[PDB]
Amino acid sequence: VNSFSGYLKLTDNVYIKNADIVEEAKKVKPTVVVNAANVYLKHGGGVAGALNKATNNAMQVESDDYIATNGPLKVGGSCVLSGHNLAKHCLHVVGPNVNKGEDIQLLKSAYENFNQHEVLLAPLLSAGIFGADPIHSLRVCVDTVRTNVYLAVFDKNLYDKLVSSFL
Ligand SMILES: NC(=O)Nc1ccc(C(=O)N[C@@H]2c3cccc(O)c3C[C@@H]2C(=O)O)cc1
Repeated sequence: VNSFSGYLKLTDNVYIKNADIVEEAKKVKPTVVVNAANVYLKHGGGVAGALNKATNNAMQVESDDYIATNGPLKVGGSCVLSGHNLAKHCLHVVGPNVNKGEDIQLLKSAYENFNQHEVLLAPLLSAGIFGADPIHSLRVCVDTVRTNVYLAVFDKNLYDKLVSSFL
């Protein structure tokens, strides 16, 4: 039994809710919140900008030190950093950005990172300003992630489209 409330169950392990992932992180304080990161961990906009702003820029400060030590992530890769005031940990996951021409097949590799964590609060990878089709992202998520994932979809209209079109 966990504390996520008001989710619709899609499969054995994937749940979805029309919610602001920032507000959901602040209320649940999950072990893991997933960030929709880029390889430089520059949290300027979209989910990443919203999460970083909610940490008063502490996420960005920590991220800049991480990059200075380790260099950029790979598209499809991830790193675990602090969750600050939002979660125990933040899993920064880099989905391909279609608006940069990155290979959409890397989306499955990106979701595989979720399997290293028993339970996660997460957005749909490569959705929003990353330019992929959220319905495709949801399909890859369900077909790749085996651990328990609570997806927060900010847009109500998209949310109902995702629910109404789900197989
Ligand atoms: N307090 C805050 O600013 N919160 C906050 C700000 C921005 C985002 C975001 O960019 N969402 C994205 C989006 C939008 C419209 C269609 C989408 O397919 C997506 C994917 C993303 C998602 O819904 O996961 C999420 C939360």
